[PDB]
Amino acid sequence: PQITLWQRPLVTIKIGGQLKEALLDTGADDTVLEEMSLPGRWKPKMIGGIGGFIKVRQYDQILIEICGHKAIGTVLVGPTPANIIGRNLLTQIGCTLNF
Amino acid sequence: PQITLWQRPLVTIKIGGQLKEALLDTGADDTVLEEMSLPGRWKPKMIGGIGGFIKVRQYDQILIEICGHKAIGTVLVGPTPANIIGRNLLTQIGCTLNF
Ligand SMILES: CC(C)[C@H](NC(=O)N(C)Cc1ccccn1)C(=O)N[C@@H](Cc1ccccc1)[C@H](O)[C@H](O)[C@H](Cc1ccccc1)NC(=O)[C@@H](NC(=O)N(C)Cc1ccccn1)C(C)C
Repeated sequence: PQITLWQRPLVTIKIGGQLKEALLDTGADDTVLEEMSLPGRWKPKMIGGIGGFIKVRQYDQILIEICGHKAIGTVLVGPTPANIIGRNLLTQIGCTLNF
Repeated sequence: PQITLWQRPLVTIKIGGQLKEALLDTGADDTVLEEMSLPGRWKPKMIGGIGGFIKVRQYDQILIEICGHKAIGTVLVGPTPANIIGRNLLTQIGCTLNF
C-alpha cells in the first residue's frame, strides 16, 4: 500500500492477539507502545524525545503484524501518548519513503 | 528518491541561506529546527512530544529546499534534539510511505 501524509499515518497492528492503532514513524528509531502487560521478561530503559526522557520497559522479540506484514523485534512499553512504530520494525516490513 | 529506513532518514535542507541536515519524519505533524536566526517575524508557541513540551519560535511562509525540492511553509525554531521535517512540508514535496 501507499500512505499519503495528509492525515497522520495511523494503521492497525495486531500485538499480543489484539488490535491497536499505531503511527508509522520514520523518525523514531524504536517502537513505543502504550501501557499493556505482556508476559515476558523486560529491561528498564529510558528513551527521549523532544521535551525530555521517559521511562519504559523493553521487551525483546515481540511479533507484531502491520497491515498483514509480520515483524519481530523490540518493543518499549510505557506511558506514551501515541503508539509509535519506528524504524526497527518498518525495515522488516519493506517500507520506504518516496518522493 | 526511494529511501529505506535502515539508517535514519536524513537529508540536506537549505534554508535562510544555510545548509543543514534534517530528518524526514512521518510521525511529526510539524517541522522543528534547531535554534537559528531566520529573517522574518515570529510568534511564541509550544510544541510537544515524548517528554513534554518545548517553546519554539514560529516563522510562517519560509522557503525551504529539501533535496532540491522546494516547500514554503511554517517552520518552528527551538531547542530540539534533532532537526525534523514533519508532515506539513512532506506533503508539498509529494512524499509517501510505501510498502
Ligand atoms: C517533533 C514533534 C513536533 C512531534 N509532535 C507531534 O507531531 N505532535 C505532538 C502532534 C501529535 C499529537 C498527538 C498524536 C500525534 N501527533 C513528535 O515529537 N512526534 C513524535 C510522536 C509523538 C507524538 C505525540 C506525543 C508523543 C510522541 C515522533 O515520534 C517523532 O518521530 C519524534 C522525532 C524526534 C526524533 C529525535 C529527537 C527528538 C524528536 N521521535 C521520537 O521522539 C523518538 N525518539 C527517537 O527516535 N530518538 C530520540 C532517536 C533519534 C535521535 C536523534 C535523531 C533521530 N532519532 C521516540 C518516539 C523514540
